[PDB]
Amino acid sequence: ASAWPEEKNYHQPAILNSSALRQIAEGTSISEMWQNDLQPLLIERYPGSPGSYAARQHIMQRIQRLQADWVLEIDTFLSQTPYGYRSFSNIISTLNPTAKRHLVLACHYDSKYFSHWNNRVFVGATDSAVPCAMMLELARALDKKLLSLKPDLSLQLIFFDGQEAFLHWSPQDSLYGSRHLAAKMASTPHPPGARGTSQLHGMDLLVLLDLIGAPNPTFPNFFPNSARWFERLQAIEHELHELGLLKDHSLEGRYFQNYSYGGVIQDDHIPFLRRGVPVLHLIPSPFPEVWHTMDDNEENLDESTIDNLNKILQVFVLEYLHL
Ligand SMILES: [Zn+2]
Repeated sequence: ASAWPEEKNYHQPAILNSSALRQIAEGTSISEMWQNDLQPLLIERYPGSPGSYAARQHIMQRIQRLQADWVLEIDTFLSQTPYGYRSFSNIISTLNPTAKRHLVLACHYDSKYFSHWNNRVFVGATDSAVPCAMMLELARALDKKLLSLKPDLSLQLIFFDGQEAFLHWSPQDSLYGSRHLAAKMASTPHPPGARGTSQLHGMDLLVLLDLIGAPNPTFPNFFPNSARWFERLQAIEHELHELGLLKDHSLEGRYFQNYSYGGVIQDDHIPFLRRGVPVLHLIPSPFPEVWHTMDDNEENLDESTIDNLNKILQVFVLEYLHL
């Protein structure tokens, strides 16, 4: 009876030195991400809409052009909603599908439904078009390094459909894609042929990005079982800052502060957290002032803050994977 599902408890990062940190800082391009990964997602894309289809095609195409050996799966399912039965499609992109362990980055790609109001359309720029584009830019920026994985540990990206309530949040109207995928992963043996371990036991850590892109985000350390990984984010931010590798950034206004949040925030990590998966929840508190308004748009995004977080996240992922 293997103790492999316990490895995540002892897993340590392989920390990058200054030279490698400068390399990662220089290897990501906020302007390329903006043009190639972000702008095509700044469209209406509530579940089942033509925009959902276009967003999903864009996400798959951007991953498909990369050199690393990504395996794309579309997880399509039905769920009851306030509007009756509807179809939803999660996007899962995985390196080394049979690898026992994966570090998982995720966000939601649907946008909240709103009827057009005075000709304005809701595009959820921070919620969560930016997180989607950050995951795509990370895949692009680290592509040569990720190609090398082609420690039975690899990387997986999940873009959830249906995170948003069709009305106002309720237990039955929200988290459609995550409630479904968590249940499916919980009931899927992993690695293939296993007798008693599931894909959820294989999830070393779920790093869920949400509501990113506004100025001065502050991310609290929500959970004690991922606190040491939150501390690594703080360390990475501090070192990139001291190396002069962040833009318009100060330690007094740092993003990862020493501070917990005891309350519960409803998001896509919930169905995973309640099945025992460790979560690093990269959602700011308080939420962007533009949250769920037509002003959550491109104009209100803070370019250098997103650039800075791309660097921190990319360093975190390489250190976790020992790349
Ligand atoms: Zn939202």
